[PDB]
Amino acid sequence: DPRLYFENRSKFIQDQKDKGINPYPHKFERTISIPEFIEKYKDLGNGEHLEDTILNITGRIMRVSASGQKLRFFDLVGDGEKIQVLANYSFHNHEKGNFAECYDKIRRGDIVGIVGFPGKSKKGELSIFPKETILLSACLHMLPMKYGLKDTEIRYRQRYLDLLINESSRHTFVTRTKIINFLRNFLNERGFFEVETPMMNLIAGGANARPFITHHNDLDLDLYLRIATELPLKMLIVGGIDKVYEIGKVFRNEGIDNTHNPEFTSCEFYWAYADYNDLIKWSEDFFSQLVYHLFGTYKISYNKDGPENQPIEIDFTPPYPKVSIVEEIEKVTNTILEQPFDSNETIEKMINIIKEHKIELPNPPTAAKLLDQLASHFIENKYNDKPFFIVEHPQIMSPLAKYHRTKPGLTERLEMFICGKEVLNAYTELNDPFKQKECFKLQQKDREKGDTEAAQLDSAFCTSLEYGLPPTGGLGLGIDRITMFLTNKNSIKDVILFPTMRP
Amino acid sequence: DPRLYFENRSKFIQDQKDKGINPYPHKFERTISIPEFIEKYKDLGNGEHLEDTILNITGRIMRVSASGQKLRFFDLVGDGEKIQVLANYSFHNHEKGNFAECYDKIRRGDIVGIVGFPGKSKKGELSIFPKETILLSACLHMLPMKYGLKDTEIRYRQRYLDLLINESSRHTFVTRTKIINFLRNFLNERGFFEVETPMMNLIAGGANARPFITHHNDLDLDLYLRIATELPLKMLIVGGIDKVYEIGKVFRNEGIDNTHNPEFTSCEFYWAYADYNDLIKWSEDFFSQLVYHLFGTYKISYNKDGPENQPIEIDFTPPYPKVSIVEEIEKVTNTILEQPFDSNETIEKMINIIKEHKIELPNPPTAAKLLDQLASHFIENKYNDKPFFIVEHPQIMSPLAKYHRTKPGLTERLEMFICGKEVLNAYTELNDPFKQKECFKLQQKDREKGDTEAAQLDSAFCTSLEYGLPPTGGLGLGIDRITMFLTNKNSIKDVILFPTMRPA
Ligand SMILES: C[C@H]1CCC[C@H](C[C@H]2Cc3cc(O)cc(O)c3C(=O)N2)C1
Ligand SMILES: C[C@H]1CCC[C@H](C[C@H]2Cc3cc(O)cc(O)c3C(=O)N2)C1
Ligand SMILES: N[C@@H](CCCC[NH3+])C(=O)O
Ligand SMILES: N[C@@H](CCCC[NH3+])C(=O)O
Repeated sequence: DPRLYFENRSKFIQDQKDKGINPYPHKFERTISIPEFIEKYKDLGNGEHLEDTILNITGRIMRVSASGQKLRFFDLVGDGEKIQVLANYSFHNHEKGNFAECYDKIRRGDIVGIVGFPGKSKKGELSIFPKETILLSACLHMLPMKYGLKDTEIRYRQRYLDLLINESSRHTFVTRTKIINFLRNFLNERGFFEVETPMMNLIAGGANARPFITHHNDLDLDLYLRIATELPLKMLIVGGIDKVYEIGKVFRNEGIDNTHNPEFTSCEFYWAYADYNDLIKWSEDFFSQLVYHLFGTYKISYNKDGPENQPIEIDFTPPYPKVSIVEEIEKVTNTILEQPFDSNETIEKMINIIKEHKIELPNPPTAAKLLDQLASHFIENKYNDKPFFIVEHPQIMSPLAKYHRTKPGLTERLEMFICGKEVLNAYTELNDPFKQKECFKLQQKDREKGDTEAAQLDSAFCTSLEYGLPPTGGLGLGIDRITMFLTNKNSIKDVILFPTMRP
Repeated sequence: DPRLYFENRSKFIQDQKDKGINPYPHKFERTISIPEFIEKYKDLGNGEHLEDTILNITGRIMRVSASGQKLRFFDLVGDGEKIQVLANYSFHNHEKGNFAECYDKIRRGDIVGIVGFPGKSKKGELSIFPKETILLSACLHMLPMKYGLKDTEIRYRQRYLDLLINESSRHTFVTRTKIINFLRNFLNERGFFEVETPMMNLIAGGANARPFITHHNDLDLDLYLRIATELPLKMLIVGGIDKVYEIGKVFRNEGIDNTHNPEFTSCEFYWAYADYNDLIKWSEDFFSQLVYHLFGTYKISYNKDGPENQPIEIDFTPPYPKVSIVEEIEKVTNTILEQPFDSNETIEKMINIIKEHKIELPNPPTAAKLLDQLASHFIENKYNDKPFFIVEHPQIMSPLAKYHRTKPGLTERLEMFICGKEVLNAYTELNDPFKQKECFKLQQKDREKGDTEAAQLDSAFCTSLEYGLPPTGGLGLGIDRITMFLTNKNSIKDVILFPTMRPA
């Protein structure tokens, strides 16, 4: 039946091309948008017409009805708002064609342009009253009904239908753009300078992830898509751009789930002469101010367990708690971790902690992977009422963070979590090139046991460190996850217009 | 020689560490920046000292001098600006360390923190007068001097050295960011909605270009890096986002030269219910307003032939000329190119023009590539002292542009050129799904002849069109080339922080 609908509508298009018409007119010159029309004529009175004011209006037909052969009613939508179309034979311009013939061909989904006047129906419904209605672009398929899209992957593979049908989706993506705008303005007002660094590099560094690989033909050179922006931005700090940032895509070649899309939008900034404490305060200020900006309050509700389940309240009122990674793992496990974290005493203790709690064993069982799994199991859901920081990660987990000024073995690192999900990662930057090559060599040793996601050594980066990187504080944001929490979405797929799908 | 210097300075660091001193302190709390200092104390009287005003300041030493063991002079730079440092034994805090011991070890390039007071030399030079100076981060290599970067690829391979040494580089990249901010605001003020579409797609469409390809391991799926943002943005128009745009990188897998970098920054916008004419007016409004915003005038100077030759003036006063591509090619070659343009007779005629003029023959010699080569050799430099549009391209060159409402075989398309280089490409959008499929079919015939840049059919896109794409006008800008002209650069490498280079 939809197949036959499509065939009949395609036949209509070809028949028009025969009869003479161009069924897709080039240009219709609109005088007012639908939101503007609503704003302007909202206050008309019941049944009042302004028959002398002729307006040119466009939009998409989303409902079709009739009352006899001389009254046609439509819903017309544009820019997320809707007016009524009231087509009365009494106002029809018969010089442009037979009334019935004009309106009988209009179908739900059709894009039209209307020459008419504003008014209210006898029931007070604000309407455009056409004197002529022109098909501008036909909808050749039947659109799904308001609720006939609910569980479908169609929302993600045919996002335009979702945007037409599900009123909330447009609101979600508006909020996403507002969040990004707020962030860009927040940084620009603080003296920060926005740049673009390469998406493709000889080495994909600045995080611990498996990269995408591609090939430039003319240079005959394999290139890696970036997993982070950290290394070139620090190079720009050496260059004297003392407050610098970048908002754009990065790429990680791993699994897809509700909180992972293979390309995702990050913001990283580098702030010369800042440190860990400045970054804690920046995070608290930014998040409290963003939430207040959007919602006029610091507390929001979030359906963590889905729309059909009870929601929780997340309080963004600062300050947020800070939990030190090592000693919280020590309390939770009831164990005490070792002096050198790589010690086979420590490694065995961590493996046996994972086994004593039936936690999945990482492979290879590197000290860093073990600490990470322990953290995700014993800490990352310590709070759901409030965001919170996991801090003071060991140097073993943090090859680019500066060593802690008073806690040997640890670094001045912070990660903010919302509802168990990481949205922020930041630290006092490691800037002694002699310790940095050290960390890179330890990472190469980890790669010598099967650690694929361990970052490769970047020689250009190390040379730049040798020219003097001032003490600096750097921070990264996960934009998509932030948007998920601020739009009440459970899946990253609901905040990305075209998420990566199984084909 | 540079190896010996780096050797000695690495040893200096190690020795500092042995002796307990940490040469990379964790945190120095600064009171004021160098530009803020310069603004704040600019009206200080010559010779005046504010000993009552202790400030913490940071920067990079860029010049070392002395008058001997009791006066040390330095240049200190930050955020592209510079002050003098006048370290006087008389003002040294001796309880924190020995004066000569502290200042003897400072080297050009070192990042320092200074506790001291502001003042002016008797000759009027704004200076910080240290009571204490702390090394924060040493420079272990000799920095090149003021004119040391002239013609090397050091500027492109170590951009940070370029940004430190050549003041003009920072100006260029500041202007780049200003141009993009201006564009974003220009569009947002007009109701436009910024979005992000995927960098990786099952089919790379939206332009005629060779793509990069990569693989997603977990899904075991080959993907193409996007060559344009056009197709998903039009899908968003179908979805009802009637003014939509994207600024970001796209990727093309072809040769590198002065106007081609394998990744470059484009802006594409889609404007429901607009057409070719609105897009011409938009282009004239945007370029004239951008230039006036940056320069306070509509006329700029551009060294088309490099710094050693006279520049030309480019006048961005609108309106700009419009040159119909087929008509201009016919006038220049004194030919008639009868339709259909991809007929065997017209292809042979075009090939014969190309051979008669010793122009290089496109491979394969499709009708569209022959048209493009004729235009490249014959008409794209018709104007140099002003931008201009080449308009009304044939359908066979323009598979996504709407058939021209009064000139059969052509489309409602415009490209803007500056000094022979394309910076803008726009048209009334093709919104008939049946015609769209026909166009993809033709492009595929060319693909089968060997055109690795012809567009491949995207059925998902054609399906979106079957739900009704309103009449729409779309436009793309090449941000990097625009920035080249507005910063007086001859190479795209001068407006990209880290341009793609052949490995060393
Ligand atoms: C810049 C950085 C700072 C805060 C933590 C984020 C992790 C990042 C991890 C990740 C992996 C992946 O394969 C796909 C994804 O979408 C994400 C994601 O959203 N966040 C981002
Ligand atoms: C969006 C579009 C609109 C106007 C024409 C520009 C062409 C585009 C062509 C190109 C190819 C390449 O492989 C490397 C490059 O840098 C460029 C470039 O800079 N501009 C961009
Ligand atoms: N590169 C980090 C974000 C910034 C960390 C601080 N320099 C990440 O991918 O998690
Ligand atoms: N996608 C085009 C720019 C937009 C043309 C108008 N839809 C290009 O890459 O040149």
